Amino acid sequence: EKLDFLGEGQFATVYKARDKNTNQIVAIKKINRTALREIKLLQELSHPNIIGLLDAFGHKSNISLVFDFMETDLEVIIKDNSLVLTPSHIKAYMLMTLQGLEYLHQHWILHRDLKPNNLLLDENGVLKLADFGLAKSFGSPNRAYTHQVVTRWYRAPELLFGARMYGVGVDMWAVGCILAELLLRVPFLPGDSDLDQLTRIFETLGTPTEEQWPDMCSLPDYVTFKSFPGIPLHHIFSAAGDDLLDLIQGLFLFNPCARITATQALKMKYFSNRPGPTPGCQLPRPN
Ligand SMILES: Nc1ncnc2c1ncn2[C@@H]1O[C@H](COP(=O)(O)OP(=O)(O)OP(=O)(O)O)[C@@H](O)[C@H]1O
Repeated sequence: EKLDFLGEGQFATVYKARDKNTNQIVAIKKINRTALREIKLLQELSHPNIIGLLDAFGHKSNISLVFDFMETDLEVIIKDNSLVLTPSHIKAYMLMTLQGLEYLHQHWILHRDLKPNNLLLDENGVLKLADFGLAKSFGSPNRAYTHQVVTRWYRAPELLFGARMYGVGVDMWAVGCILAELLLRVPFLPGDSDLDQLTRIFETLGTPTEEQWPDMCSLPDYVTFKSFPGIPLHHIFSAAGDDLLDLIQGLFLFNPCARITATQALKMKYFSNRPGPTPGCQLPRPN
């Protein structure tokens, strides 16, 4: 049962609803084997910080995916919302994202499409991860009708240099970008193009030596960069403490293996150190 239009999305119209009898309030997403597999998986998954797929239904010409409804996403919190202000809140979000991600990884799944608007928050400030992209998005491809800027601003360098093999590091990089967005309140690396995006990565983070990233060059789309010295994280992130700086550190290591994993991240001082995560209805909502 329809109840409201919520927004257009890269690859879906999204509609608030109390689903046929289903009294839970719900968001339906409107748009071939692999896609069916992805649907039944996200479905089979079960984790406090992973979005709930509740049904899919549809006859070839349309698919509709049913997720429990979320107040907002982490973008609207970052975004313009100067009402909202984030300290040590930031710890909570990361705590969740990583746990959410740790689970995903443990379950041999890369969320391949993290960005602030796929880290959703429910009424009670539980952060859940959005559908791992393809689970709609590119899975079943016909694009919506939408405006709104598009966002490759979280691609790891390995994907921008067109690695046709990737892993956890892909997600961990995006998390790094999110953690940045949070602290910076602007997009950390807002590139116009993959190439521009690689520029902003390198002039911010430094150009990686072969010592830092090995195998960096034989990357399919690799093309040579001025050798930028990069800005010391503490100069990018004044707000940041050393413990957090150390997590930003690991998430942005260039070499996808050196790059921190969601578990390893989680075990870092940041998440045990003293300004603990804000309990999360203490976690601020936008209007
Ligand atoms: N589970 C949900 N609960 C509440 N609102 C949602 C939910 N999922 C999507 N939305 C809303 O849908 C709109 C666009 O979201 P969506 O996640 O579909 O964008 P996208 O990830 O770019 O595109 P898509 O997921 O369709 O490829 C936003 O207004 C957002 O508030």
